[PDB]
Amino acid sequence: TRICCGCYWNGSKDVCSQSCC
Repeated sequence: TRICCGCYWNGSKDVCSQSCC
């Protein structure tokens, strides 16, 4: 869901964001 910063594959698509920043 919130896998750190960068881009991760959350289920349906690559979700890039700033989780751990």
